[PDB]
Amino acid sequence: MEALVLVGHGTRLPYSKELLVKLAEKVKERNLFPIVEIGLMEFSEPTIPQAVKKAIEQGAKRIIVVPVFLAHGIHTTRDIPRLLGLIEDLEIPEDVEIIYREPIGADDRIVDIIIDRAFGR
Amino acid sequence: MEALVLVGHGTRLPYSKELLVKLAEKVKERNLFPIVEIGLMEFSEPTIPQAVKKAIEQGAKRIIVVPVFLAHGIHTTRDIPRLLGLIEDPEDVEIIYREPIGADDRIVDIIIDRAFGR
Ligand code: NI
Ligand code: NI
Repeated sequence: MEALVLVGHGTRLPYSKELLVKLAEKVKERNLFPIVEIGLMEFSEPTIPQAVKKAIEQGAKRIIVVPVFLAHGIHTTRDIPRLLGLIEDLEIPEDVEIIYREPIGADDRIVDIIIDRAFGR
Repeated sequence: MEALVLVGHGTRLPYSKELLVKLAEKVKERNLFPIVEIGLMEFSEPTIPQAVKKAIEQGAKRIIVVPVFLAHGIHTTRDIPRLLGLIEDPEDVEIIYREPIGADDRIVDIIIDRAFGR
């Protein structure tokens, strides 16, 4: 009844999509949501509309959209909210609700990661 | 003698630089490096060359550059390595260019928090 949709920037190089695919695989391993999907804003498929439509098709009535972005920017304030129909400019049903979440940000766990990377781990 | 340089994409909006500033401040609180600096690839100052120069001027001989990017892309494979002189097109100082964030189990943890509004 609820879906997690991870959305990323998307690049000409495949690394951005590969990242979202691995993250989605890890989320699915946690057994938290019946439905998990990825969408890329640009350059790659699935697109964000395709991901949300796929979640709706599988029976989700609550669509939790998480922007896999480090910081806010024009894509998280404008482009993605527009694709989701949350701001003026994908048909979302009446009984479906989009829950648009916050990006990663300066999380203490990002600091942990950065220190590992700094030491080659 | 060693510096941590965090580099980010940089945006017209201030949020990208503000992120890097907050991360560097948190790193400095860990008391791991003598010298900590940020640089933005585009749109903002400090630029990446400016960040590395400040680290060198403060006495660093080992400059660890960490790309605060989620995934590899043209900026981490070409643009930033070029700005760092690691590819075609510094002193007895050594640049150590590290890997981006990637699909870390801790990113999964963060994402789950964000999914639930935490
Ligand atoms: Ni962009
Ligand atoms: Ni770019």
